Amino acid sequence: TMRAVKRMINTHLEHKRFALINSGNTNATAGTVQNLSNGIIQGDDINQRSGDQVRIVSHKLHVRGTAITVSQTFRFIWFRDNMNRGTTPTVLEVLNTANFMSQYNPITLQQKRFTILKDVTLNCSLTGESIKDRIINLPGQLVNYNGATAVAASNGPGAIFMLQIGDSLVGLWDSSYEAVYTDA
Amino acid sequence: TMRAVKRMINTHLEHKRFALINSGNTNATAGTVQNLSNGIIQGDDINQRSGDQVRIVSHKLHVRGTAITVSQTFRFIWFRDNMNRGTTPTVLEVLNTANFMSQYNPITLQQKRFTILKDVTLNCSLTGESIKDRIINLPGQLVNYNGATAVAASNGPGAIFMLQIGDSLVGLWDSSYEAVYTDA
Amino acid sequence: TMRAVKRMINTHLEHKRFALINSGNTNATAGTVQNLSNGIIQGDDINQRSGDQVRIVSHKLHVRGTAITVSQTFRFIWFRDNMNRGTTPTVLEVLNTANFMSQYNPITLQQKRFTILKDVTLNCSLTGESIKDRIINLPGQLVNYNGATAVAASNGPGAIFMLQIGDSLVGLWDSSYEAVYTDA
Amino acid sequence: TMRAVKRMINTHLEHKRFALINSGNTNATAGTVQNLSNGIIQGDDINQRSGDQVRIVSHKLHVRGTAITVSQTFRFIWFRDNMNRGTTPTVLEVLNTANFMSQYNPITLQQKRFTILKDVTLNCSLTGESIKDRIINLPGQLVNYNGATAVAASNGPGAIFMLQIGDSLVGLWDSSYEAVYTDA
Amino acid sequence: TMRAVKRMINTHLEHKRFALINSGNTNATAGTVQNLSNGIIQGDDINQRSGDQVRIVSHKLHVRGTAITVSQTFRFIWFRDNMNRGTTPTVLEVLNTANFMSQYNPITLQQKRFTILKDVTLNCSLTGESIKDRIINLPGQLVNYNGATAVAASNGPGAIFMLQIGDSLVGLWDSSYEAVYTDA
Amino acid sequence: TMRAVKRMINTHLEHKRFALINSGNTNATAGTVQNLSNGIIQGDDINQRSGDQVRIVSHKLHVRGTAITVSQTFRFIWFRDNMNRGTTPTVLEVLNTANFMSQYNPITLQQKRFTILKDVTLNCSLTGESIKDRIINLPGQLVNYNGATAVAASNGPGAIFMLQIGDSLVGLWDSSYEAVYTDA
Amino acid sequence: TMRAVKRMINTHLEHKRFALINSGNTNATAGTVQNLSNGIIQGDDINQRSGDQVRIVSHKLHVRGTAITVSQTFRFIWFRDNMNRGTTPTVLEVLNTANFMSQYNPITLQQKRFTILKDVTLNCSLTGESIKDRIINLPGQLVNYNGATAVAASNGPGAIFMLQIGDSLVGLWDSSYEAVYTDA
Amino acid sequence: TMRAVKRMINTHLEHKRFALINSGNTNATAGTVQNLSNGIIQGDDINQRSGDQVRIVSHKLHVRGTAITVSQTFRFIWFRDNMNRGTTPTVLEVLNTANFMSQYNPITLQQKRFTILKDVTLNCSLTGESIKDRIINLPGQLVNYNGATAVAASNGPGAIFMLQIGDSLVGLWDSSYEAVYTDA
Amino acid sequence: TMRAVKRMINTHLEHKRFALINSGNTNATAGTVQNLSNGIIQGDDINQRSGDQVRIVSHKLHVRGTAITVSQTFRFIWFRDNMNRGTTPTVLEVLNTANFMSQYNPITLQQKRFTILKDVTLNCSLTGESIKDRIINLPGQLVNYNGATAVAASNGPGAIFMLQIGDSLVGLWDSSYEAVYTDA
Amino acid sequence: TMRAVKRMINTHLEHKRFALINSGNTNATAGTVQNLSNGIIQGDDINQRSGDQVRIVSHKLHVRGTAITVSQTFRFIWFRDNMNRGTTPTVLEVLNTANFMSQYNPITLQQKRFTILKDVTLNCSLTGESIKDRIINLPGQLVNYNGATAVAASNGPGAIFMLQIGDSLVGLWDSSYEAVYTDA
RNA sequence: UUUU
RNA sequence: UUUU
RNA sequence: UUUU
RNA sequence: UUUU
RNA sequence: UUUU
RNA sequence: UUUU
RNA sequence: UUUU
RNA sequence: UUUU
RNA sequence: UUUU
RNA sequence: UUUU
Repeated sequence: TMRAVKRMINTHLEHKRFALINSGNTNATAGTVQNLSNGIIQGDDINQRSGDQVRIVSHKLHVRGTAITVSQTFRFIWFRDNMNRGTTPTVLEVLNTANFMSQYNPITLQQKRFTILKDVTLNCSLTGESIKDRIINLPGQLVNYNGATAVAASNGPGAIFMLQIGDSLVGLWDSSYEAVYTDA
Repeated sequence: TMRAVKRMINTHLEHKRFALINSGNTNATAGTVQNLSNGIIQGDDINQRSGDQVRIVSHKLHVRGTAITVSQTFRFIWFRDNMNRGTTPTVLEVLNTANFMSQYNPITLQQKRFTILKDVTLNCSLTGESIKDRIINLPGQLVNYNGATAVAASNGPGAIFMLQIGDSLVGLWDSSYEAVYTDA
Repeated sequence: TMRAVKRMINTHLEHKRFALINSGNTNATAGTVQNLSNGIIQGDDINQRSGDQVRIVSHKLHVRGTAITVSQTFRFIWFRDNMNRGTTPTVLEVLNTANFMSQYNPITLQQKRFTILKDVTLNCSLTGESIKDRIINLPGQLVNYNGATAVAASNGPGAIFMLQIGDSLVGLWDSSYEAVYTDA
Repeated sequence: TMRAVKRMINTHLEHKRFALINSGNTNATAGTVQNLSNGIIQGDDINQRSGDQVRIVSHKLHVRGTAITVSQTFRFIWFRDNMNRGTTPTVLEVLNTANFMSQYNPITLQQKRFTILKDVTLNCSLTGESIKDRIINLPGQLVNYNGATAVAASNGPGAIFMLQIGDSLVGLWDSSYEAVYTDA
Repeated sequence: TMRAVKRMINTHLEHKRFALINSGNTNATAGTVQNLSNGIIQGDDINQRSGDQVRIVSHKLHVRGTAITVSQTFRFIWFRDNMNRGTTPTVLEVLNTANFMSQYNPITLQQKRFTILKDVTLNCSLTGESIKDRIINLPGQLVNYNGATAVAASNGPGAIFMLQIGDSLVGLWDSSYEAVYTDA
Repeated sequence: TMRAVKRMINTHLEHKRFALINSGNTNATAGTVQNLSNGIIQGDDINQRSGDQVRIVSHKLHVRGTAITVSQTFRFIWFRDNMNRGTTPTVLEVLNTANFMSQYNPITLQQKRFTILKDVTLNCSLTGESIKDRIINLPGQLVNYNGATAVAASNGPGAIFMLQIGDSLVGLWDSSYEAVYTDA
Repeated sequence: TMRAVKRMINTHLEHKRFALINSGNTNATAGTVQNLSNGIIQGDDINQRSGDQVRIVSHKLHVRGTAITVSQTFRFIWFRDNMNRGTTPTVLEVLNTANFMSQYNPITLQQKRFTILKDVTLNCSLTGESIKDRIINLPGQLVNYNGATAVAASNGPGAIFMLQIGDSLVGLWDSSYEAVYTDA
Repeated sequence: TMRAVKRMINTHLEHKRFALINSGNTNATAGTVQNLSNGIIQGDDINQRSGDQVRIVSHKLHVRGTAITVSQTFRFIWFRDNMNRGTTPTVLEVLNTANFMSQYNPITLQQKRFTILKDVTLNCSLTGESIKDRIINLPGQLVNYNGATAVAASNGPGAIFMLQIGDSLVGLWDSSYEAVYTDA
Repeated sequence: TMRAVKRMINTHLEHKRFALINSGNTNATAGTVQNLSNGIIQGDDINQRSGDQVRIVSHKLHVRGTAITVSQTFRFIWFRDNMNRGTTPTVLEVLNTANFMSQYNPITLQQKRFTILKDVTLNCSLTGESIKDRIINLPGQLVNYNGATAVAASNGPGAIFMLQIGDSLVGLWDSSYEAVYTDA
Repeated sequence: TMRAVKRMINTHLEHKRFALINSGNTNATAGTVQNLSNGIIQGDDINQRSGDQVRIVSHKLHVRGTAITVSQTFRFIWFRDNMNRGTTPTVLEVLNTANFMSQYNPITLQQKRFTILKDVTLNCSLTGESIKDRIINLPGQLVNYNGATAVAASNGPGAIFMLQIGDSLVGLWDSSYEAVYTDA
């Protein structure tokens, strides 16, 4: 009667929820890495956690880019850091070179330091569609923490991040994120 | 091997417990609505909760009425507000009219805004049995909250209440309540 | 051929018996805890014991309340102290608050320090039935002792008690108890 | 499909962990009792707890003795107090007499007030092996608490302790303990 | 074809009948024991017997209490004396102490000297129900006699009695009894 | 696997033993009744008892008669008093008339007040065999007591006795008795 | 359903317990014999007995030796005297010669007068491990007594003893013993 | 025909081998972490590797401690860093506190940052065995690297290390290590 | 029904027993051979024999060594001489060379002149454990004799011996032996 | 009927035997390699061989170390040279470096030039056990020779050796060896 | 078959 | 069924 | 099914 | 039967 | 089939 | 087999 | 299989 | 059939 | 049936 | 199939 137990088990666990929004950021040619799961801190509220582990049932990422001054490209890489030891990964840890066209870092991907959840490229044209967006929903996994508060040192194995990189410094991008998780 | 899993699952979950007492209240001809599950606030103690959900395994209500000056009637309606959005329901939401003999509000019951758990009427006579009481134990259900503290705004879908209404303002009634719940 | 062995085994064991009576006690608003199984002391008579263990086959409690001066309530809680280390439990160990309407202590009940055998409330009215009584018979369990004589220090795991609490200090209550036990 | 459910259930529960160390204590001829599980207090961190119950999946005790001045014996008794009501057990509750060679208290063991997890005796010789140690790992059980903080009054049914007793007051002993537990 | 024979056998045996009434007796604090089956004496009439044995097919007891001067309690214990040697049992043979709240005599009940058929307690209140009654019908058993006439010396193994005891000497009680028996 | 359990149960129960001797008694024409099981009193020794019940596994009676002055007859009736209420039965309770040739009392035997274990008559001749004896061994049954010491009032249901009666007052008889019993 | 009955039978029997300690004894070249089960005397306490038989469920012996002045050997022979008639066995009854290296007495072992439970030899060196100890736990058997008190004359078939013998008179040895037994 | 393929596959792969020795190190009270697999660098020799991955078939660790000046303890923890990002782990990452008696770091073990292969404690006594050693052989797993040379930055997921910590700074310890691995 | 006959046969045969002790012997660098079974001579006692054959059911050897002046080694070789013709074997018959480190004589072992039962080496250190011992129990075989008395000429096929050899002449060794045999 | 043939075949082949002893050698920090099977030369005696092949059925090695001046370590590596071409292997052929803590030579072990039979390390302490020994017995294999006499040039594929290496030059070690072989 |  |  |  |  |  |  |  |  |  |  397997799989039916999975259903019953989850009906006894509270599905806590955490929402985040990050608007009006500039496109970055050298790229940046944004925290997504870090915001769930130790506490008793619906968007907090008990202990240093949570299990994401599902999470959703919404990304948006707006071209300014020149038509440009925005790339967003949603990823899981399977081996985080209390840091916010650098762009070069994920990409071979710090360029929006770069392929993944051969070494970190070989050893599975990261798992790419979604890699999205939005081309925003000032002579066409200057505003573009994408929403992605995916089932989640375990998230471990190394601390209680919303600081880099608290990120742990399973931490969720988003790398943004593009070919201009003038355009603006927005993002929002939601995680539904159990905390038993 | 179903139903056996239900047993095992619960053996791994702490059955927290919350107790409440509300003594020496006056009988109300227009009625009043008392909070029962609201008292379980966010915290780490045995009678508190993590997050905004708990699952009542069982709960018990004890009601008592004492006639004073004149023989009178005390009515106690134990109910669940399946759709609470952060309030303490009014008497008229539950009863068609604000009278101890009234039937339920046709509209709120049709839409199942409330689920009546037990409706008890105690007739206390100053020429007979002037003191009467009733204890009721029932299995519970999920309780959702809209906030962390013991205020009306924190009541949510599944909140438990008790409406008291009678035909005099002089008699005194007492009540106590216990909820055994899991908080995983 | 199980269950048939249970029958045969008991036919070879003497079913000793102990009787107790406790009349004319005042109702207590703060409550009191009375000893029931403590009276079976080490000795060779029919109502005594060899060693520090006996197995209650069945026991019976008779409680009675009589209103005096004012109509009042008498509550009697028959219980087993599963973890007694040589004491007579306090009222607050059993009840959340020292009030006749109180629910059980959340902590001691969660950990199963006590097992409630029967909780009886008698409302005695001087304008109605001023005298009320209740007799309850139940199968018993193992009783461990921590000493040889009838003192608090001899109570042990499985000791049987009765808590009495009410809303007046003037009424009078009576009780009697019988335990049928094996002592092999 | 039993036993497989046990596996799945635990994969959804955070296995919190608590570590403790107690170094440089003097050997005691009258003995002492040390707290082991008491240190897990109410809170939101990885080594804390929600409510008054936790379930130890596994725990480990490390004991060490060093002879000083004279060759001597160190005894360590790892035990569970199945009936703790908010205390640190005394040596005489566990041992018949307060001597390192004593057998267990007949009464408390008969009634199963305690469950002995491991009884270790280390003989440290100043003409041989003056330093000895032992590490023991065992599966755990439920632990109930009677309070929120790290004080004796918070110990409850299932509390874990270690009794140390020897034949000298001069030697030094060290100990450390780890508990892996679920807190759902 | 068993059980069918039981039916046929009884159709060939006369079911004799004996009726008795005992009205206007005072409540007794020290108690009294009344004869019920003793009245069936040797003779040829419908309510008499041949020899020293009869077999009660069924018998019925009706008890009634009326409070006088003060609200009071009436207790009636219907019992069979399995070992009567020509006497009317004393109150202390049946009850541990001569008090209406007393439990049964441990020794006589252990050895099964008596079999309790019904134990009834009626609380009569001068501020409520001052008159109460109870009728009980039960299948009977063999009754042996030690003599021919209606005197104590004629009671024998199986004799039926009723013990009455209360908390006042002023109230009045009434009783009546009927026995349907075969006399083959 | 029945009957095998009977064997195992008894291997766990101590088979206590009691021995008695009664020598040099005169033959009695009116008869006398001697106590046999009464001598087992409350205590902790091998020939004593805990409580008011024992179960005789087996018992043995040895009787002897010696004619003196004239050839004469000695009768010994070994019996169980199934309904003893604290007495030593009289000769007339057992025998129709107080004569060594008498048949049993019709009334007491009809109601099974007594169970005859063995009825022995020894004719001792001064011109032949002047000395005669008989030893009888039989399985036993439950023995109930009404007190702790070796007095008549302690005899209870199941008590064992021996009636002696003859046709002369001059001859001498001796007897001895042994009871093997469990006392669980 | 055998073996299951053994389990059930024992659940109805009190497992009494007796503890003993014997510290600071000198090593003996001619040997000595110590009593272990003799200390359980007739009485009503948890470490006493009813009658002259008990059944040891399990027993444990703890022996310890400490070299003094010279490195030396301590031998401890735990044994059961299957035929004790009220004595403390002599060393020569157990050993062929009174020497710590001796083999068992050929005659007493051939006839099974004794059953060796454990034979332990501890070599304590003043240039190495000067302190050594051994704890042994074993299931027990029936123990018969010849008297009520703790004197040699009370030892009987099944009595438990410990013989100590070594190669010096200066070293010191300690021992402790526990017996868990039924006494039905 | 599974498992047989595993055999055949390995017969086609060269089992390269790497040996290391680290002698004459001082005991460390704050502890140190030594590299074991780091020494396998990129190259074409038998003890080198192609690429950034190797699969250890088996590896062996030999540890040794020698007491100097004072009797002391040496602890060696052989472990795998499952998430290494180019570092030599610190003592505090593995142990809760920097003490030889400390339990593991609760956080890093919860998230499985490390896998303990073997935890060995050697007590070296200057009055007994001053020199002690232990050799351990275990099957291995995948080893990922982050660089080509023997520097900390080259350690990667699966890197093998050994933590040494003790209670003195004077004693000396030695170690050696061998890894047999495939490099296909 | 084989093997069951072996059991029955032996129950009809007396298991005679012989004990021996040999204390305070000096360690021998050239070695010595001691007689073990030779001591069983023709006679009628429990430790003697009828005829020239006995069958050892079981035998036990206890050896002990004590270092004196210098730390040294004691070797004890328990063996059976399968072909003895009336002698005490020489050391060179058993060992290739007369040295405590020597392997067995190639020729005598090839032809199975001897069967080695146990070869024990005890290293006794004056800076550690200066006293060591070993007890060995083994099933036996047939023993043939060539004479009636305890002299070398009486040893025959199957004779049991013990060779002792060491690296010093100063240490002292002790031994004892027991043989349980049938003599039908 | 396989495996049974192996038994029969060997019963027709002489099991020749060779014994060797090598006493009083100094511990070597650079190590040495000793010959074990080389001593079996061409000839007709029981410890010699016909031709250049023998098959070792079983062989045994006995090693011993004695600390002198300083506590020290002795390592003994019993091995088979599967590819010997007429030499006594060097220490560096077997060990990576000439140190007693060294792991095996990666190259020679990879190619299976040697097969390690047993690797033993003995730590001899002048403050504890200064003398230690180990005896190892193992089944053997084919042994090929390259010559007729006991010189290095005669060693061939399968030759047996023992490498000794330690951390001092002062201690003394002894060894002995036996080989049982067929020579058909 | 089960039950005080 | 097997075992001292 | 068996076990303290 | 399976699924959020 | 069972039951007063 | 099912149940707090 | 049954029995003190 | 399984295993370094 | 298997084993030195 | 079972297991941390």
